[PDB]
Amino acid sequence: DRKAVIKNADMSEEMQQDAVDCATQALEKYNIEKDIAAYIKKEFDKKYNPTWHCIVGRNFGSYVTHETRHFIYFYLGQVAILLFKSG
Amino acid sequence: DRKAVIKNADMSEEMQQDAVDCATQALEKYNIEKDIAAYIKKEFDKKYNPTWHCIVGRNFGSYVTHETRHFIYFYLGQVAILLFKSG
Repeated sequence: DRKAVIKNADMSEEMQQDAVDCATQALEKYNIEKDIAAYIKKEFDKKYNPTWHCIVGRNFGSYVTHETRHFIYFYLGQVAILLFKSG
Repeated sequence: DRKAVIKNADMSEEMQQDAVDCATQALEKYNIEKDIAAYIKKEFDKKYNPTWHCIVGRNFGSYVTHETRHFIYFYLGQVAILLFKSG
């Protein structure tokens, strides 16, 4: 099982833990990046209200405008996950 | 120079061309993914109003909620670019 490394976050500690949990569940269920991303996005829309956006990959870079306290960029093993609400 | 392949788009033809042009300029200037993404995002905020978000990589997958007519996912060579406004 996979090592969580949080790279950048503007998010409550409890929500960061839910993000890691959600992504862990997603990787258990799915192997294709877009399917992993959709699972996480949908779960966060449910738990923490719409509207979330999720990117899953390895090496991608990003520049997004996020809502205060609704942003995380982290790795689970070698898989990078960006999850945020837009500002 | 790089071959443009548009994978998915919900965007005017003129705006798609500007996206390809912007990304071409970005790749001429910068080598690091997050810097490429920031250039494109900033140019689209200027030309087509805030608020855009941009991901640059190779193999990433995504699931985002986009504003009608403000979404493109395309490749320039092997570089994948996602550019959208949130719905």
